This record gives sequence, structure tokens and C-alpha cells, in this order.
Amino acid sequence: RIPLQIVRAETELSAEEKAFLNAVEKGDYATVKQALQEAEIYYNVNINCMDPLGRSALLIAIENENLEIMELLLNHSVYVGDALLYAIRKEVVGAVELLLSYQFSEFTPDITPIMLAAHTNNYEIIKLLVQKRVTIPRPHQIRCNCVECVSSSEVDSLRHSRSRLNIYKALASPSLIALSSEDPILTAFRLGWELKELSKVENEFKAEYEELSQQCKLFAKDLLDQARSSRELEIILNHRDDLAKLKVAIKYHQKEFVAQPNCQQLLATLWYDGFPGWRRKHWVVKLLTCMTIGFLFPMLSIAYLISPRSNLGLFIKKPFIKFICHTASYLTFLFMLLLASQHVQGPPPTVVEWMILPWVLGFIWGEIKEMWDGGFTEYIHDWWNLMDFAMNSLYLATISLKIVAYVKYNGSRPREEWEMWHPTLIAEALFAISNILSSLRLISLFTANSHLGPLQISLGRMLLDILKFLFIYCLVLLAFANGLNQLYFYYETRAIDEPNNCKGIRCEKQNNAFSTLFETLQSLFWSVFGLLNLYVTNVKARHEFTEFVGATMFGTYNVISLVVLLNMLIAMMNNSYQLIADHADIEWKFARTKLWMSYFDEGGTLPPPFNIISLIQNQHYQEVIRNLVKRYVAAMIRNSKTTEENFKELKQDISSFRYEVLDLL
Amino acid sequence: NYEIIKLLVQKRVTIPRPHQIRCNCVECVSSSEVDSLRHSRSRLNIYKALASPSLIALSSEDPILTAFRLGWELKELSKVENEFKAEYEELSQQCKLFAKDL
Amino acid sequence: EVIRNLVKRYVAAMIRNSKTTEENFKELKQDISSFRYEVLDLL
Amino acid sequence: RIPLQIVRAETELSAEEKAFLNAVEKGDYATVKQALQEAEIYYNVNINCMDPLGRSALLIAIENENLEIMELLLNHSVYVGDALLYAIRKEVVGAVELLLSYQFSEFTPDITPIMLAAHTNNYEIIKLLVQKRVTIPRPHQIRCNCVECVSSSEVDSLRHSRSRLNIYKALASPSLIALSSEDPILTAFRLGWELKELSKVENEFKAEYEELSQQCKLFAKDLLDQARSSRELEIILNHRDDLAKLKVAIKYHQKEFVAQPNCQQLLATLWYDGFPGWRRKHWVVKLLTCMTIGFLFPMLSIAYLISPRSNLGLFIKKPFIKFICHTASYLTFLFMLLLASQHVQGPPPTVVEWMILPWVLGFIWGEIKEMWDGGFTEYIHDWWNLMDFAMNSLYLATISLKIVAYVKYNGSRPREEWEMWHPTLIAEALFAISNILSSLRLISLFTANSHLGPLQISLGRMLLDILKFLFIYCLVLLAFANGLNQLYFYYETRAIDEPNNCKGIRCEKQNNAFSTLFETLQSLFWSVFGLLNLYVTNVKARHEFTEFVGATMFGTYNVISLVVLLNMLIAMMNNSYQLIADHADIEWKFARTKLWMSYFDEGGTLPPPFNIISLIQNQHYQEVIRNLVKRYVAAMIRNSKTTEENFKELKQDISSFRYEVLDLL
Amino acid sequence: GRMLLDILKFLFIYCLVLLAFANGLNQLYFYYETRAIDEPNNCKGIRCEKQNNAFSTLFETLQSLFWSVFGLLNLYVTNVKARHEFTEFVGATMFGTYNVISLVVLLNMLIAMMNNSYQLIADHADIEWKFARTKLWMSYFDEGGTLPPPFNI
Ligand SMILES: CCCCCCCCCCCCCCCCCCCC(=O)O[C@H](COC(=O)CCCCCCCCCCCCCC)COP(=O)(O)OCCN
Ligand SMILES: CCCCCCCCCCCCCCCCCCCC(=O)O[C@H](COC(=O)CCCCCCCCCCCCCC)COP(=O)(O)OCCN
Ligand SMILES: CCCC/C=C/CCCCCCCC(=O)OC[C@H](CO)OC(=O)CCCCCCC/C=C\CCCCC
Ligand SMILES: CCCC/C=C/CCCCCCCC(=O)OC[C@H](CO)OC(=O)CCCCCCC/C=C\CCCCC
Ligand SMILES: CCCC/C=C/CCCCCCCC(=O)OC[C@H](CO)OC(=O)CCCCCCC/C=C\CCCCC
Ligand SMILES: CC(C)CCC[C@@H](C)[C@H]1CC[C@H]2[C@@H]3CC=C4C[C@@H](OC(=O)CCC(=O)O)CC[C@]4(C)[C@H]3CC[C@]12C
Ligand SMILES: CC(C)CCC[C@@H](C)[C@H]1CC[C@H]2[C@@H]3CC=C4C[C@@H](OC(=O)CCC(=O)O)CC[C@]4(C)[C@H]3CC[C@]12C
Ligand SMILES: Nc1nc2ccc(OC(F)(F)F)cc2s1
Ligand SMILES: Nc1nc2ccc(OC(F)(F)F)cc2s1
Ligand SMILES: [Ca+2]
Ligand SMILES: [Ca+2]
Ligand SMILES: [Zn+2]
Ligand SMILES: [Zn+2]
Ligand SMILES: [Zn+2]
Repeated sequence: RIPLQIVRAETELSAEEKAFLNAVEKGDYATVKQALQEAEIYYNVNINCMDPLGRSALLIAIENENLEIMELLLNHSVYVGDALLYAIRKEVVGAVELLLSYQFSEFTPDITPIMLAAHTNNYEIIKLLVQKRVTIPRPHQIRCNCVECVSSSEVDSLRHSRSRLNIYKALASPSLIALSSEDPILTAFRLGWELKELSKVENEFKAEYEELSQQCKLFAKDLLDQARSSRELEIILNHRDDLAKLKVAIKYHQKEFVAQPNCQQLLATLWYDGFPGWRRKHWVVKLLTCMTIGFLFPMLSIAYLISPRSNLGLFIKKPFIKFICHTASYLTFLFMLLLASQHVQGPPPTVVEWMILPWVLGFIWGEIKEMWDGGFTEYIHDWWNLMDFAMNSLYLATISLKIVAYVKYNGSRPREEWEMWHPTLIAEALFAISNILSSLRLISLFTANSHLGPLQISLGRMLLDILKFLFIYCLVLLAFANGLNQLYFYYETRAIDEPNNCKGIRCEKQNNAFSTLFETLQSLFWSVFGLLNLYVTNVKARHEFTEFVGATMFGTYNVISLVVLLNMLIAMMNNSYQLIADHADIEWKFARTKLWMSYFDEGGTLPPPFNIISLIQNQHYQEVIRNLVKRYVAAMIRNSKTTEENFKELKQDISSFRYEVLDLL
Repeated sequence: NYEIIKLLVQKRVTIPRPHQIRCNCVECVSSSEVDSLRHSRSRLNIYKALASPSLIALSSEDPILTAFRLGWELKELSKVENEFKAEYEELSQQCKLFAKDL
Repeated sequence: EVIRNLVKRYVAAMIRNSKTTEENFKELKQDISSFRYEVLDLL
Repeated sequence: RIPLQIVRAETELSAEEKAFLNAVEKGDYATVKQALQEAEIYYNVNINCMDPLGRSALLIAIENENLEIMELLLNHSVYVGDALLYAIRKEVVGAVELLLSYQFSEFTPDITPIMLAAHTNNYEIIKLLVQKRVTIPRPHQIRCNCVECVSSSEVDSLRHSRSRLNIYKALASPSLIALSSEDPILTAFRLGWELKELSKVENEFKAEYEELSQQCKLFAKDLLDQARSSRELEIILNHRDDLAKLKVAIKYHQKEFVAQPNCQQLLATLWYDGFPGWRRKHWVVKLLTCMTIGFLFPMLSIAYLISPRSNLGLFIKKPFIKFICHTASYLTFLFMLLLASQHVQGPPPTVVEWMILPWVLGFIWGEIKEMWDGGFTEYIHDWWNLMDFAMNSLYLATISLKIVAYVKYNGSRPREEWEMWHPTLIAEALFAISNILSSLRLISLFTANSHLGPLQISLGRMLLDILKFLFIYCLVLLAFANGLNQLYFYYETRAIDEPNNCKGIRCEKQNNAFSTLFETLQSLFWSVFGLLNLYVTNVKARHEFTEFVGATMFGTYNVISLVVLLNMLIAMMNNSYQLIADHADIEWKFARTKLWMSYFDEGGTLPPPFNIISLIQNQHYQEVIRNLVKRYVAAMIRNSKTTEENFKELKQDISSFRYEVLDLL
Repeated sequence: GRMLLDILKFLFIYCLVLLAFANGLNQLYFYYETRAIDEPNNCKGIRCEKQNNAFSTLFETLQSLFWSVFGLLNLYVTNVKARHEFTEFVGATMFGTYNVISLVVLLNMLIAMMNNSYQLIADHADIEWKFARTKLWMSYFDEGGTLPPPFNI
């Protein structure tokens, strides 16, 4: 048998205290009033006694929404400490107004009435508290190093972290931002950004800061959703602290705000400046119009160069037209690259190369102009710039090596006897790599398309899982390469001994697969695709044990890399894709908005190679914001209106009515 | 709500007729240029009203054919209207389900 | 006539399905309080 | 503008009829009574008038659970047609008892009060109706061909199908089976089986019959769940209309009933007859005990043969011991098969073959004994028997060909010059195929294991999707084989012309890949695994267009079969596996129960090759069933107890109370 | 790590299939075993430039069936010097059935299992990781083992 008792004993209530608490719970006003009046004379009942759950009479009255018994207890001067917090958490308006006019706790000591009200996100109570003079402490910098912060962190890390989280929960309240905020949209943007930064910094409590940031983002999107006319939307998006506020939203990665339907509709009307009815057109009509504009891109560029003020001069400044012209220019560049492959050491550039050169110069000039104008952080935040930098550097190296070979060689020697590191060979290799990168650069244009955009977003996301798997794969590969090279480096053979004077795995009969570490890495790589034959694990000597051990290392590597690792990669990608699919549209619309806005600026109008040849505004914004806040508050109250405590309140009301009727009769 | 809809249709009430999906009259382009948000909202509200299963149950000679053609038109609008695509899709699906339930 | 029968049946079925929120509890509290005030005034 | 009017007009209510219906809705008893009394004298209000929703006064009273107004309307003789159906569907006890003591409809004409009550599955109302003399029509056979069935089907298929579904919904009611059923468990078993058969037959309404069958299965499982002692469970499982009822449940594929925890616990206690504490033992102890019993299987078999009544004679009749002995016997058979491969035309059988022969004879004798004892349908329902039949036939063919080669050949001729269809070669090929099948037969033992059982169930399920994909793959394969053979059959070359006198794709240099249809099918098969080289699409003639077209056919086949079809197969399997995973345990426990019960019988005790050398019972069952039904009814009522109409009823009660108080005051 | 359990579970069924087909192929082909001298380069087995004797012995048969999983076993190893076209066809059919099972059926079933298991684990991945990292951190809280090798000796 297990004896069961009370390990942590407490002070039990008396019979009368239990009867009085039961009367308070049942809502019988008459008996509670009689007990309160008798306690003043006889002092037999402690009006501040708790219950087995820790609640006092005032807490019971608050929990039952019994304003009459609550006020009766307040008129008899019961202990009221922290009762305001329970009233605020219960989200009962009568209790807060009753207590505002005047031990164990469920609330941490740093919780204040206004902070708790902001946590509940209850507009009525928050407004009641902000009607007075209340303040919320300002959190320090995310990476602050002042004496107070480090002292509080060292004295009590848990308390300090809890207090910071409570403050940020209060500040991120949509109702508290609706009131007491000059610019709710900008406040939500910057607060969400700061919460995301805190989530990055705070390894723990990461989920809570992430959800607070998401809540701020949704509040900004919902404020934008309350706009009822295009005039209001234009006023909001163009406000300066054009499309200034839209650019600010893009800076803070407010994807839901940017992808809002009305914002996208306005952006689309700006995108198709020339064509008023592009929305309602057939596929063939759109394709023919695009082909015509693309084929006429050089004419539009020349017209802009000569006279910008004409039917053709300013026709290229339209964003969709500019995008078409730039795309057509790049397509012609790629076509010339393809044509460029249809004994002189350092030959002069051909006609195709002479035509290619201005495009390369234009690419370099455009990149450096973007660096000079936009800045450094903006330039780096665009990943494509990395590929653009690689392409430009490879092209510059190609030109340099071509010049070197032109001014250092004159004779015409057959390529068979050229040096391995001859400048022409290196130049051609670099040019071929640049061609690959240039053709691959077309991926970034998938953003412009409805069917290819979200797919590109998804594949981008899956590249992160692929990179994560790359580390473990490379560790395994290096391990087995070390083992195989250690086993086989004794049997290295000269190229002369080979049947065709060819050494390595790129010969018709593969050999010396594991003789050197570099060759071993290549062999293990090519075995992933099955291009390494099994006889490479064989040696001329009759060392059958060595051959078997090498074959077993090779087989274990195959099993791991193919059966285990590749399938695990499929499972990871399969799962990651499923996660991303829900957000694919929002993510795509954000990326497409960035692409569209990149064509709104005056700079960079000409594609290569042609590029080398306040008070009233605030007032309007304030009135629009006031309307938006009213609409949002009404809508969210309606949504919340449209628990066991409700049934408890219903029972309390019925019992109070019953006791009143019974007493009256 | 069938009761309230019936109460209002007991009187002489009308709902404006939406223009063609690819209409190019002066009124449509004028309203689109003056206020695109208001025009799009009004069109969506009208189609939400018309696609109501209760409003099709009353005030419709052939509820099945009305639901068929209204769902088709809503699907076409969903194709044309790049934004608000989800709302037109769900209105079309609602009309299809109403026909199936009839 | 077949369509009339179908519409009657569909309306009845959908009303039944809908019949089979916080505002409901607010309405219940409102009814109870109105009854309480009427009784208190009468007595 | 769209004019909106009432296309299907109706008869509007008068002002007084609307006021009276509003009074009924609000529950004001006094005004409704006054209106009813005034209608008798002045005839100004139609007491049977509908509302805009079609409800009359009685229907409104029923829907609000207002028994007083309901009884008042009944005392004034209002129209009552189909009101009982609305009362039953509302599941209100007072309304049913009120109406039992005494146009458009929401219920089809075939619905009767008892049928609707069974549909609601409400025990109180069903009991109230069964207290009288009520009957439900008996549905005909699933494949009945009488005159009435075909006449009703041809006259009105919709009405007939609806009536049949309504009848089966009534009969499959757990409450209606709890009452009015001699044996609820057997009734649920056979009714679920019949509903599953109807679901197969009825292509439409398949989902409804499937869910009715599942509901019956769950009712049987829940009745078994109410057992409170091992005596009750034994009485239930052993009842005969041992473990008779468990065998009946297995026959009707009642997987949830068989897999119930207490049933599995009892079966486990029967399974480990010899070892009382096998449940609590270490892995090493269990493994050592299994190895010992398995190594001693011949001793146990001989002991059973000599004296069945001894410590060793009857030790093999225990189910787990018998399973271990049979498994060890099969393992030794496979070990001898492996050993059997460590110039005489038709040689005499070796020592290993002489040892193998009695095992084969034992397998054949055991199969024919199972066929003779169990029956034909039971023999066929076991899929493994198909593989057993194939193994036995291949072994018999092997023995026959060995005999033929022994009695038709005496000389010792080298195998190089033997005929292609020499009896010894065919015998060896058949024996090798039999060895493959025999070793593969061990899959069926995965059921016995906790970790391998559910996995085998899942792979079995995935074999159905693989078979489904097999049809489309074979269609594609046949199509492309026809095309490639048509293109290439002109360039067929003789084997002499080949470099090594080898023709076909199994040569070191593959050739004639598509010369014949049979060879083309094999080539397309082996290209799935990449074993067909690309040069087989080349011909000696300089027909570069023909070669290119053949290479394009081959490439399109590769793209389809590998990129498209194989990935689609992965998606199907991936999805099917996810479906099965939830039911994997129940399915596995059913299969393991079948395996365990197969070792409960006296017949087949000896493994190969040693096999070739009532009123009181019903009363007890009835009392146990009565207790189970009481417990199940109480439990399901509790579960149901633990909608907008509830709030409507609350408002109705409050308003009725308010009107009564106001009238009294 | 979690997916390694599903891989181990699949290992048993794969090994059963592999052993079955190795027994069958070795039984069929062990009559045509040839000496290493008869080979073109005095090399016997599947690790030669021209593969041979793929199924002559059980050990070699197991290795051949293993390497066919990665496609490194050529199809001509199912050919014999004698003109026993029926034997060659039966051996090629055993080899093809093994390929179909192990690659089309078993490998895809393994992908489905891993795919499902990964989805199960993903929810608990963080808690599980933090437990493991806590164990790693606590292993460095003790005085013993402060010096890493070779300074610990
Ligand atoms: C010694 C001999 C060597 C011989 C080598 C010969 C072959 C060379 C060919 C190498 C191939 C490189 C492949 C790069 C292709 C990148 C394609 C990614 C496209 C994609 O779906 O994701 C987008 C990637 O954009 C991006 O982030 C930018 C994409 C490119 C970034 C990386 C640049 C690749 C090239 C780097 C140098 C290579 C030199 C070659 C030697 C989305 O992402 P998002 O930008 O919208 O992100 C959002 C906010 N973060
Ligand atoms: C001309 C030359 C030819 C040369 C050929 C050489 C190679 C021959 C080798 C062929 C390989 C056959 C593979 C069969 C393996 C079946 C394994 C299935 C195991 C599995 O997971 O599913 C179980 C299958 O049981 C079952 O349903 C029974 C499994 C076996 C049924 C099919 C029998 C296979 C053999 C048929 C004849 C083959 C002759 C070979 C020429 C579960 O299912 P469950 O029973 O619990 O179901 C429950 C109620 N339905
Ligand atoms: C990330 C860490 C993962 C750890 C996983 C480890 C698994 C290692 C297994 C290495 C398994 C490596 C097996 C292997 O080298 O043969 C080749 C060697 C040399 O020719 O031959 C032998 O080792 C002799 C035995 C041949 C039978 C191989 C048994 C096959 C077992 C599993 C195959 C699985 C295939 C799946 C379809
Ligand atoms: C079930 C029905 C499914 C229908 C699907 C049809 C797709 C058919 C495509 C056939 C695609 C067949 C392409 C093909 O024979 O080359 C080989 C031929 C002959 O040597 O060469 C050529 O045809 C010349 C063009 C070579 C470029 C091939 C372009 C590749 C296009 C797609 C490859 C996809 C690979 C995926 C990673
Ligand atoms: C775990 C148990 C699973 C049981 C599954 C069994 C399936 C066994 C099928 C064996 C299928 C084995 C087919 C096969 O040996 O050819 C090779 C043989 C010998 O060269 O050639 C022939 O058998 C002659 C017929 C060639 C046509 C093959 C038909 C292809 C059928 C299915 C291919 C599926 C590929 C999927 C993309
Ligand atoms: C696919 C193979 C044959 C290579 C062909 C190279 C190019 C000819 C293709 C590859 C990607 C294509 C681009 C993919 C993305 C788009 C977006 C597309 O924009 C739209 O979808 C219209 C709506 C809009 O953007 O306003 C304009 C065509 C374009 C540039 C495509 C132009 C033709 C491109 C460059
Ligand atoms: C796996 C490779 C190396 C082939 C080896 C062949 C056999 C030696 C293996 C293959 C499958 C194994 C069987 C798989 C299933 C079981 C169930 C197992 O039963 C239990 O799990 C104990 C609990 C119980 O069944 O009561 C008894 C061992 C046995 C027969 C195993 C015995 C050993 C077997 C036959
Ligand atoms: N260095 C480079 N900057 C750019 C910007 C746009 C572009 O067109 C494309 F179609 F590739 F996206 C090509 C390039 S290359
Ligand atoms: N023809 C055959 N009937 C049976 C029944 C059980 C058995 O043991 C195994 F371990 F394979 F399941 C083998 C066989 S073979
Ligand atoms: Ca750039
Ligand atoms: Ca059997
Ligand atoms: Zn600080
Ligand atoms: Zn118009
Ligand atoms: Zn009949």
C-alpha cells in the first residue's frame, strides 16, 4: 500500500469561511452581505481567506463576472492586491472600471496593468488604461553592452529574459499599435524587423519572437486590407517618413504587405504603362506583341538615345517595355555566343567576337554603375550579382589572355604541340565557362512568369537543403578517398606502361583510379554517376586480399553515397518542398515585385551595349490612417465575436437571479 | 440567409448587372482609371451577391442552368483577374456545389 | 415543378445542416439580464 | 440592372397567422392559447399554416422542445402528419412520447418511424418504438433476380436503391443491434460482411456501404472492449453458434475485433504454452532458448513419433515450439540446398540430393494433406499456396527429368557438346528456379516478428500499386518494341558475321538489339537498368537518318520509362505507404493471429520430412452478452454526452419562463 | 540517425532476396566455371576488364549481385562458352528478376519508408537535437579528460 497525504500542507478554512466562500461562488448577494456585516461586529470570518485553489472572495467574484458582489466586497475594503491583473486577464470591462475607481500570484512581478492589457490585445481595456498616464519601459538595443544590461543578465538571466519578452509582447500588440502610435504601419514594420533580429540573436525563445514578428507583419497587412479606394492606397504607399512606403516595406521584408492584392493591382497598372488592356488579351496576341517589341529593341534604344521626347524616345521608359528590351538584348547576346562556335597562336578577334565585345563592356559598365548608384549593401543583397561578378571577371580574364596571346605569339603552330598552359587554351576555357554562366543567368527571368516564378522560388528553397546535405556528403567522400588512396598509392604506374600512354580515369581503359588523392576524389565523384568501372579496383600484382579490401571500401562508399545518402536527400527535399508549397505564392509575388521595381528607375534604361554610348501629405496620411485604424478595430472585434467560463458565467447569472427572486418572494 | 433574402425580394429590389468580363465600354474604362480598387471591389461584391445559393433558389427561372453559367463566368473571371483569383475560384466552386446539391 | 420540389428540399436540408459563437452567449446573458430587470421592477 | 422577384411564388401568411406563428416561436403560452381558442369561434387563423421555411406551428413547437405548447397544439387537433419523424430526428424524448400517445416533407416516403429512429442511433427512442410491434422489411439477396426486384429496379432505380440503403442504415444501427438481436456479435459480423459485399457490387453509393460496414466492425470491437474478466472473454471467444467465435471473426475479416488487446493477450498466453514467463525475458535469453529448441527439433519430432505421451513427446504440440521446429526444419532444408552446389549424362543423385528428397516428399505430402483436410476455398485463400504449388511442381519436374536422363543416357559426354534442350540442363535450370522460390518462401515468416511484420504488410500493400503501374509500363514497352523492331529488322545479321560468333545483347559487344521482337523486348527491358549500350542503335550501312530515328525512339523510351514512369511509381508508392502506415498494426496483428492459429491444430504437427514417416453454454453466452450490451450502452451514452439548436432551446426556455412570470405578475 | 533504423529494417528483406537469387544463380552457373589461365588476361572474376565467372562460386555470386545494384556488372556475364541458349536465357531471367526486385521494387519501397520516417521525425528534431547537444556539452564539464591527445599521456 502507498499512503497518500498532503506533503505541502496549508492552512485550512474554517466552517464559516467555507460557507462564506460558497455563498460568494453561488452569487447569493443577501448571504454574502449578511456575512460581511457580521464580520465587522463579531470578527469570526476572515474576508481575505483563500480557497483550496488560492482564490479569495474578490477573485471568485471577478471570475464569475459578478459586478454586484464585486462592488459589495470593494465597499467593505477587502484586500485588492493584483486583483486588477486578474480583471484584465479575464477581459471583463466592468471589473477594470470598478477596480480603477477603487503572496502567491499568477503573474510575474514585472507584469504591469498596461503590459498585461497589451498582452490580452483587448482594445477597450487598453484604451481605458491609456486614457490615464501609463508608460512601458523601453527595451535596450538588441546587442546593447551597457552596465545595466550586463548587470541584470549576470544577476538573473531568467528574470531579465522574461522581462524583455514581456515588454516586446506588450509593444507588439496590434491594439496598442493602433492607439499610441504616430505611424502604425512603419511602427509595425520596424517592430517586426527588430523581433526577427531578436529571434536570430536569442537562441532560446526563438519561436515566441518569431510569432510576435509574424503577428506584426499580419497587422500591417490587415491595415492595408482596410483600404477602400485607390486614392487611399496611393496615399499610403507613396507616404514619405514614388512608392516610398512600398520601398520601405520591401526593405523590411514585409512579404505579406507587398503581396496584398490591391498593392499588386496598383503595381501591375504601373507595370503595363503602355498597354491599358493587357489584362484581357489572348495568349497569341500577347506573344506576338512581345515578339514585336523584342525584335524592335535596337530601334527603341536608338530613339531614346537621339530624342528622348518622342513617341519612340520615351516608349522605352515604360517598365514592361524596358524589361522586354533588356531581355531581347540579352537573348541576342546569347545567340551571338552560340554563333561564336560555328592553328593561329593568339589570333585577332573575329567578327562575332568584335560584336560580342560591346555587350561585355556594357555588362561591366552597368554593374559598376549599379554599384556606384545603389550602394554596397544593396549590391551585395542581390545574389545574382555574385554570378554577374563571376561572369565579368571571367570575360575580363578572357580579354586579357587574348591580348597576351596576340602580343606574345605571331607564328602559326599546330595545337597538338602547344603548351598545356598556353594562353589561348586558358582563354578559351575561361570563355567557355563564361558562356555557361551567361546562359545560366536566364534563371532570374523566371520570376517574371506566373507559371515559372513559384517553381523557381521552390527550387531556390530546396537549394538550402541540398547545401546542408553537401557537408555530410563531402565528409564521407573525403573519408573514403583518404582510405582508398592510402590503400592503393603503392601500385601507382607510369603513363608509359599504360596501353595507350593514357593515365587516369578519363582513358578508354581506366587506370590509376586511386593512385593519388586528387585522382581518388575524382574517381569517387564519378562513381556516383556509375562512370567508374569496377576493374579499377584491380592491381597487377597478385595481392587478392588488397584488391578485395579496396573493392569493399569502394562498395561501402557506393552503398553509403547512393543507397543511404541519396535517399536521405530525396526525403529532405520531399519534406522541404511540402513546407514551402504553402508560401510559394507570397514569396513569388515579393520577388516579382522586386523585379518590377528594378525597372521603375530612370537609371539603366538602355540595355547593353547601348548603355556605354510635406505637411499636407502627412495630414492626408494621418486621416487615411485614422480611417484604416477605425475599420481594422471594428473588423477584428467582429471577427473575435463571430469556453467553460462562459457557461460558468451563465450559471452565475441564473443563480444570482434565482436568489434575488427567492429573497423578494 | 434565405429568410432575410426572401423578405427583401418580397419588395422591388434590383442588383446591378456586371458588364462583360472583357468589356471595353467607356463606363468600365472610366471607372477603372478613376478608381481601380473601388471598381474591382464593387464587381466582386456583385458577383458574391449573384452567386448566393439562396438568391439563386429564389428569383431564377432555371437554378441549375444559372448555377452552371455563373460558375463558368466566375472561373473565367478568376483566370482574367490575376488578383482576387482565390475569391472568384471559391465562388465558382460554391456555385458548382449548389448545382450538385440540387 | 421538379425544380420547385428540389428547391424546397434543398432549402430545408441546408437550414437543417446549418442548425445542426461568443455572440450566442452574449445574447443569452442579455436575455437573462432583461428578464432579471423586468422581475426586479415588477416586484 | 437585374430585376429580382419570386419565380416560384407561394401563398403568403396573413397578418394574424404571422402573429400567431411568432407567438409560437417565442414560446408565449398565453397568447398561443388565446389564438387557438379564438380560432374555434371566429375561424380567422389557420392553425395548420406554414411559415416561409415550410414549418407549421407543431413543427415550430417540436423544434424548440416546447412540450407545453406542443401538447396544447395536440389538444386542439392540429395536423400531425410526419410530425413523429421530425420529433425522432430531433432526438427529443418528450416529443416522441407525446406524439405516440396522440405536402412537402424532409423525409423520403420509404422512411418509417422505426427506420428513422435506427438511423439516429438513439437508444431511448429506438427502445420506445421496439416496445410496440414494429418491423423492418427484409432486404433481398445482394444478387437477387426475383420478379419484384427487377420490376422495382426498372420502374424506379433511384427509389429502389434509396430504399435499400435506408433499410441497411436502419439494420446496421449499433443500438438496434444491441436490442432485438439474439447474438449481437455474430449479427454485426455477418451484417458487416454483407455491407462490404454490397459496397463491391454497388459501384455508386460505395462509400456509404463501406462506412456502414466499418460502423458494424467498430460496434463488434466495442462490445468486445466491454469485457471485464478473462472468464467473460473466454466465454465470448469460445461460443459455438476451441476459439470458435474467434475463427468466425477471422472468416469475416474482422481485423479490429481480432486485434483487440485482450484477445491478443489471450492468444499470446495460448501461443507460449510451454514458457510461462516469456513476456519478461531478456533478448539474449530468448535467442538462446530459440536456438536450443531449433537445434533439437529432430529429437522432438522423433519423440512425438515414438511416444506422444511424454515430457518430450507432447512438448512439440505446443504452438510456439511447433513453429520453432517447423522453422528449424525449413532452415536445414535451405542449408542443404546451399550445400548442394559445393560430365555424366543423367548422373545418380548424390548424398546431398538423397537428403533433400525426403524434404521435398514431405512438402508435397503436407500440401496435399492440407488440401484434403482444410478444403478448396481455404486452400486458395492463402496466397502462399500458389508459391508452394509452384515449388512442388518445379521439384516434381526436376525429379522426372533426372529420372529421364538417368534411364535414357549412360555415356559421359562433355557438357560443351550437349544438346541445348538436354534433359540434365533443363532439370538443373528447374532446380535452380525452385531453390530461388524456396529461399524466397521465408518472407511469410516475417509475420511472426514485431519489427518485420508490419513492414511486410506495408510492402504487400505497395505491391498492388506496383501491379497497377505494371500495365501502363508494359503498354509503353510493347509500343516502343514494336516501333524499334519495325525500324531495325531489315539489318539483321547472322551470328557468323559477329566478331566472336555471338549474336544478341548478352555478348561482350552487343549486337542485333532490335532485330527480332523477342530480342527487342529484352533490350528495352535491360535498358531500364542501363545495361544496353548506345552503339546497338548503329547499323553497318551508312543510313544515318535511320540510325538517328532509332536512337530517338530509344531515347524517348528511356525518357518515358525512367524520368516519367519511374518517378510516377515513386509518387504512387510514397502516397500508398502513407495511407497504409496508420493501419499497419491492426493489419499485422490480424496476419499474426492467422499464423498463430495455423499452429493450434493437431494436424501437421510433424514438420518435413517427419510427416511422411450446448444449452448451458448458450445461457452463459447470453448473460455475458447482456452484461456487455448494458456496459456498451452506458459507455456510448457517456461518450456522446461528454450546436445552434441548443442555444435556440435555451432562448426558448428563457422566453417561456419570462412570459409565464410576466403573466403571473 | 533515425532514418538508419528504417534502413536497417529494410536490410533484412534485401539480404533475404539477395541470398535467394545468389543461391539460384550459383546453382545454375557453377557447372561452367573456368580456370584463370583460360581467361584472356589471366584474370578471373568480376573485377577484370572483361568480367567472367560472375556466378561460378557463391561468394563471387554474392559480389556480382551486389555490384549489379550499382550497374557495374555487365550483361555478358550471363553468357557461357557452350551453346546452351536455354541455360543462358534462364540465368539472364534470374538476373533480370533480381534487378527488377532490388531496384524497381525494393529501392522505391525504401524511399517511401524513409520519406515517411523523415516526416515523422521532423516534428521532434529540435528537442532531440537539444538533448544530444546537452549531452555533448556536459561531457566537457568534467575535470577528467581535459587534455586532448597526445597530451593526455
Ligand atoms: C576549374 C574549372 C571549373 C570549371 C567549372 C565549369 C562549370 C561552371 C558552372 C558552375 C554552375 C554554377 C551554378 C549556379 C546556378 C545558380 C542558379 C540558382 C537559381 C535559383 O533557383 O535560386 C535563385 C538563386 O539566386 C542566387 O542567389 C544567385 C545564383 C548564383 C549565385 C552563385 C553564383 C554561381 C557562380 C559562382 C562562381 C562559379 C565560378 C565557376 C567556376 C533564388 O535565390 P535568390 O537570389 O532570389 O535569393 C533570395 C534572397 N536571398
Ligand atoms: C522461363 C524462365 C523463368 C526464370 C525465372 C527465374 C526467377 C524466378 C523468381 C520469381 C520471383 C517471384 C517473386 C514472388 C515473391 C512474392 C513475395 C511477396 C511477399 C509480400 O510481401 O506480400 C505477401 C505476399 O503473399 C502472397 O500473396 C504470396 C506470395 C507469392 C505469390 C505469387 C507466387 C510467386 C511465384 C509464382 C510462380 C513463379 C514461377 C517462376 C518462373 C503478403 O500477401 P498476403 O498473402 O499476406 O495477402 C493477404 C491477403 N490477400
Ligand atoms: C552514413 C552512415 C551509413 C552507414 C551504412 C552502412 C551500410 C554499409 C553496407 C556496406 C556493404 C558493402 C558490401 C560490399 O562492399 O560488397 C563488395 C565487396 C567487394 O566486392 O564484396 C563483399 O563485401 C563480400 C560480400 C558481398 C555481399 C554484400 C552484402 C550486401 C549488403 C548490403 C547491400 C545493400 C544494398 C542495398 C540495396
Ligand atoms: C507517358 C507519356 C509521357 C510523355 C512524355 C514525353 C517526353 C518525351 C521527351 C523525349 C526526348 C527524346 C530526346 C532524344 O531522344 O534524344 C536522343 C536523340 C537521338 O540521339 O537525339 C535528339 O533527339 C536530338 C536532340 C537532343 C536533345 C534532347 C532534348 C532533351 C529533352 C528532354 C530530356 C528530358 C530529360 C529529363 C532529365
Ligand atoms: C518482393 C517481391 C516483389 C515481386 C515482384 C516481381 C516482379 C518480377 C518481374 C520480373 C521481370 C523479369 C523480366 C526479365 O527478366 O527480362 C530479362 C529476360 C532475360 O533477358 O528476358 C525475358 O524475360 C523475356 C521477356 C522480356 C520482357 C520483360 C517484361 C518486363 C516486365 C516488367 C519490367 C518492369 C520494369 C519496371 C520499369
Ligand atoms: C527553354 C530552352 C529552349 C532555352 C530557350 C532560352 C530562351 C529562348 C527562353 C528561356 C527562358 C525564357 C524566358 C522565361 C521568362 C520570361 C518571362 C515572360 O514574361 C511573361 O511571362 C509575361 C508576363 C509579364 O512578365 O509581364 C517573358 C518571356 C521570358 C523572358 C522568356 C523568354 C524566352 C526565354 C529567355
Ligand atoms: C537475413 C539473411 C542473412 C538471410 C538469413 C536467412 C535466415 C537465417 C533468417 C531470414 C529470416 C529469419 C526469420 C525471420 C522471422 C523470424 C521470427 C522470429 O520470431 C520472433 O520474432 C520471436 C517472437 C515470436 O515469434 O513468438 C523467429 C526467428 C525467425 C523465424 C527468423 C529466423 C532466421 C531467418 C529465417
Ligand atoms: N552581369 C549581368 N547583369 C544582368 C541583368 C539582367 C540580365 O538579363 C537576364 F535575362 F539574364 F536576366 C543579364 C545580366 S548579366
Ligand atoms: N510448400 C511449402 N509449404 C510451407 C510452410 C511453412 C514453411 O516455412 C517457412 F519458413 F518457409 F515459412 C515452408 C513451406 S514450403
Ligand atoms: Ca545585377
Ligand atoms: Ca501452405
Ligand atoms: Zn543596455
Ligand atoms: Zn462596360
Ligand atoms: Zn428479390
